[PDB]
Amino acid sequence: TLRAAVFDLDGVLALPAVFGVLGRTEEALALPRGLLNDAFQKGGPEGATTRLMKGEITLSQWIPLMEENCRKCSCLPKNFSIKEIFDKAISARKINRPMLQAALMLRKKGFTTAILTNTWLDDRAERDGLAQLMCELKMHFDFLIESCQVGMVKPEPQIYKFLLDTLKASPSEVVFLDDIGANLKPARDLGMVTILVQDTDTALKELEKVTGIQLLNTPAPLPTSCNPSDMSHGYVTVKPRVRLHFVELGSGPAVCLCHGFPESWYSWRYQIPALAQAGYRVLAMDMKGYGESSAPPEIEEYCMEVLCKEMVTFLDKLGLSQAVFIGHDWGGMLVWYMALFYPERVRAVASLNTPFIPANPNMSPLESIKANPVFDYQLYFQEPGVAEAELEQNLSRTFKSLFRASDESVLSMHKVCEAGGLFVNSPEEPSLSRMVTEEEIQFYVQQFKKSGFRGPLNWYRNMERNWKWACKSLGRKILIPALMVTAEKDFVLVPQMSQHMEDWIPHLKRGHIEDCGHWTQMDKPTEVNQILIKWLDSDAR
Amino acid sequence: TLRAAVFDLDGVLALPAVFGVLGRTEEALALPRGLLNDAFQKGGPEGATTRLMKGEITLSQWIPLMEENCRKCSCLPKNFSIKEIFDKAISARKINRPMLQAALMLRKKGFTTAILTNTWLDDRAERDGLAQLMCELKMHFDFLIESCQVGMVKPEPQIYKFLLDTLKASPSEVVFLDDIGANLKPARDLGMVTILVQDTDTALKELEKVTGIQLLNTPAPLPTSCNPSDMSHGYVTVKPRVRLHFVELGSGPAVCLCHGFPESWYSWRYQIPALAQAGYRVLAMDMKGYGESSAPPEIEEYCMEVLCKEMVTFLDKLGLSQAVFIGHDWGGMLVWYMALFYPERVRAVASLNTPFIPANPNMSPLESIKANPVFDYQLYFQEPGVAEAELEQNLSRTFKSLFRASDESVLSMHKVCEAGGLFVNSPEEPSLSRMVTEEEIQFYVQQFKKSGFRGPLNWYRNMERNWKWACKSLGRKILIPALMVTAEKDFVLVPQMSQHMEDWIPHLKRGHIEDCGHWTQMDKPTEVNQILIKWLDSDAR
Ligand SMILES: OCCSc1ccc(Cl)cn1
Ligand SMILES: OCCSc1ccc(Cl)cn1
Ligand SMILES: OCCSc1ccc(Cl)cn1
Ligand SMILES: OCCSc1ccc(Cl)cn1
Ligand SMILES: OCCSc1ccc(Cl)cn1
Ligand SMILES: OCCSc1ccc(Cl)cn1
Repeated sequence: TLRAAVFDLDGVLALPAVFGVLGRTEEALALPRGLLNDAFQKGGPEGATTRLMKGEITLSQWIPLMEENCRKCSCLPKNFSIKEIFDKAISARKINRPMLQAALMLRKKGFTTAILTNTWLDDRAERDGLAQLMCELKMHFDFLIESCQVGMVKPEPQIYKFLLDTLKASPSEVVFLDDIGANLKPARDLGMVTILVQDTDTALKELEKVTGIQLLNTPAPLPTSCNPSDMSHGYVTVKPRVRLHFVELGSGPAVCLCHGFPESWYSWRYQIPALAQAGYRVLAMDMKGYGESSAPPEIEEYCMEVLCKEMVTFLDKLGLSQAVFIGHDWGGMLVWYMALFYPERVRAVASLNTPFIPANPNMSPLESIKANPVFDYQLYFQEPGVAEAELEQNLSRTFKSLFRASDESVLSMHKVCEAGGLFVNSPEEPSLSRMVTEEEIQFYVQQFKKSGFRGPLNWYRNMERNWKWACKSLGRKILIPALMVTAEKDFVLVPQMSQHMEDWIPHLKRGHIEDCGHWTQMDKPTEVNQILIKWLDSDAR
Repeated sequence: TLRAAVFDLDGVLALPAVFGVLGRTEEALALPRGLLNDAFQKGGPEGATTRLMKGEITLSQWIPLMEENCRKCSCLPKNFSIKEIFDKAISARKINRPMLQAALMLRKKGFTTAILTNTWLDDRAERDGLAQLMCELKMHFDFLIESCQVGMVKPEPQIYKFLLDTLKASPSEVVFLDDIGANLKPARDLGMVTILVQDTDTALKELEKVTGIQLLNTPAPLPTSCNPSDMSHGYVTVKPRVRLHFVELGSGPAVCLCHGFPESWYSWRYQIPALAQAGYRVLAMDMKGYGESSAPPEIEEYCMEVLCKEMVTFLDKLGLSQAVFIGHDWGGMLVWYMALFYPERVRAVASLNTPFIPANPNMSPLESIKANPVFDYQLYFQEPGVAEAELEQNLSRTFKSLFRASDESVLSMHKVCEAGGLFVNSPEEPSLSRMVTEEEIQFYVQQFKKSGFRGPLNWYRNMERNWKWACKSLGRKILIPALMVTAEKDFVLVPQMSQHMEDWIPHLKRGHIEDCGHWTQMDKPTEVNQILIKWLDSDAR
């Protein structure tokens, strides 16, 4: 009975195979068949290629030794370059997405997975491309065994015994996939299940049959998520009693993610790997009042003016002249204010669900809140302690009742005051939404054990303060790159609420997500990622 | 008696003044004198410019209103643009370095300092330039008061009363520097000491005379340092029992700083702001065994193979495909191994003092260590507990005896074993080196209270392990961008030790620091910064 799957890189996890190029070069250049491919394998275990594959020499040291082997094998053309051929071939090689999906599905079903590859130590000026591919691929597997690192090579039988030792599994427990029959033989000869990879589909039909797990024609997979303990955790003191926590991933332009109420940096779990993979440095915050960020008790510590001033200090301390700001719910409001009050520090601005609405100088904000029935819950949140007591009574119940898709809801946010609470017509043991696992609920539960709901609720307790500050920006317009993302089924932050935004943001770009509730990021992660990456690459460098 | 200094931005902290451009434009374009300058001030307190300066409207909203004012003031040329004129003017304006040096000196001598400026809300597509200038300038001052943020403007007398309130000082305690006589008058009229700024030198002679502090012809100042509590602190779990801590500042290509023994991320205090200012994202590590990074007790947890594997995981977890690695002492060795074993993850490599020396396969590493008298202290470090006991006995004594310039030393590193210890011929109360303050010593003391010297010393306790691993790279060459920085007076890591490096690193670049001891970074910070920034901008994007 199988419990581990082993994949080759070239021709299996990455396509087109680099061997396929040696052949294509001969054909395009009308060279004798296998002239280049025979030069590549000259001397066998004694040859330059084995030394390269074992890690004895680097790729740049091997280039002129291959140039010698192709000369002795052959006449060759005028400006023929081994460097150019390999550079083009490596650069053209991309991840074989359906093969990676199968490895992800097998790992999700309890398998130990590994990449076993004959590769080199790459010191070419263009080595980053490959470095990137390996970095992306490797994080999806339990083990990455590289010939040049272990000083062993396929087909030598010691690399297989090394493989079985790292896996801590007997050969009959292991499936091995390879495009080279010769490299497949010692695994077969040892009793491992083997699959010769030509076309991916046939290879996956063989893999499905042999494991008893559906891998082909599977429903669309969710984006890569975050394991909290595997992240880089960052901490910046913005003032004597205030430290802000953030999770950090990737390189490139800085992207600041700002969650809403009652959330976490973890609400961006499906966006963080996606955006880092797209070429951005992601800073997913724990907003003030939340998780590992400080939570002072004073109401005024949570007015937009101070929240924004602290986010500017956060940048100053990290040495960032700008960041793109992306917010959701209360974070979406903060992000529109960063754009209005600190445009020099905001590269671009994006909001999920939260529209930009100018302050009404002729109306009290609590009159304005009363005018919209769905904003009743915000009046229930005013009285210090009332909502803290209900929300803190049973954390698991709080998150399970809140975090539900549009077709699952147990909460109506109108007539909350009259009803006497948010969960008064809600079950004691709500069912688990399709959006979350029990473990994901338990992470929010553990986060909220530290400070609870006082700091988070205080964000709502500065209506008049925020309104007076906001009135200072009434003559301004938002003229920096801006994205507004609406969610069809957000029954509080309705798409219609964003209808007059181009009056204050004339060059505004838009995104819209159908059949999406309030919890945009975990409801429709795939689409959020597509809309954000697309707008980032076009409007935010 | 004075205790606070207030500086204007335009014409004082930043030059050339933007007003100087309105005049230069009229002259270059043969327009009537003051045509543009009068359009800029049309309507006075009622006009477009006051509304801009008060924050009522943004810079992009004001552009067409200024275009209207210049039309009514005047004929104008074919392709005349207010946007182009202001874009060029803002971009040409740079920090007035000697004025900033004077403000830094006054703050160092106990003054409260502040920037008081009539500025706008900048939403131009090119607003980052200005955002950057303000970000750099503001961090050197106690307060930054901007007209557009406070809704007040110079010369209105309320902005001065606002200024005195923020400062919590009576007017006679305040010096105010401004290039505009009209904006200077209300401060004078209130009893504040005032200086009319034309040329900087005269203004600084007036400032010196009035404060009694030397500001002109002062010796060269040290680079900007780091206050630990003002930084962004990052934490990444690289394995179940191992978390690595780092300090993070700036945006741009990632630069990983790796300290030596017995140090801290804080050993890079003079490099961190400098490199961030130069356009880099700095990650200053607490190396394994140090500060807030984990310190497991096992010797083998500190061999180069594991240290390097953990630094690759550090990148994987932060989502960085590459980083430039810069190391000093033991960090310099790690950085050469990152380059040899993981060239795809290293954008470029630089070492301070530590040369790259290939493993000798025909000689035991402890035979090799015995062959060099100055490496005696490394044999003293072998026996578990011996050096921990001496180094942990008095922390303040440990750091004060170690951290000394070449012309101050109390330690000879030969005959340490024979002598029975590192500090046996050293005073109980060493004097404080010119390189460090008492407070800087006390930071290292507090850091080492957590784990002590066991993890740090374990870096030396893997000679044979590191030698066997290193022998795997004997056929390789370092062919990625590489910098070797030698220190004239490092009496252990002598410049001569680097003499054969181009045999293994043919395209190696070099730096050399005269009259520099072992503690390169704090000994010669200005030169380290110059050599690193220069090599980074040329060789590491
Ligand atoms: O539950 C919070 C919805 S987002 C939001 C944003 C702004 C204001 Cl004033 C109120 N609510
Ligand atoms: O599950 C969706 C209803 S819960 C909810 C909470 C807050 C806002 Cl703004 C909207 N909906
Ligand atoms: O007083 C200015 C805040 S107005 C506002 C803006 C956004 C939302 Cl969701 C609710 N209210
Ligand atoms: O004090 C440490 C000097 S740096 C160093 C680097 C490598 C080796 Cl094997 C020994 N010392
Ligand atoms: O103060 C300078 C002598 S202390 C010292 C410590 C380590 C090394 Cl590698 C060199 N010098
Ligand atoms: O065994 C390989 C390490 S050789 C070496 C390299 C650098 C320094 Cl400072 C001392 N020894």
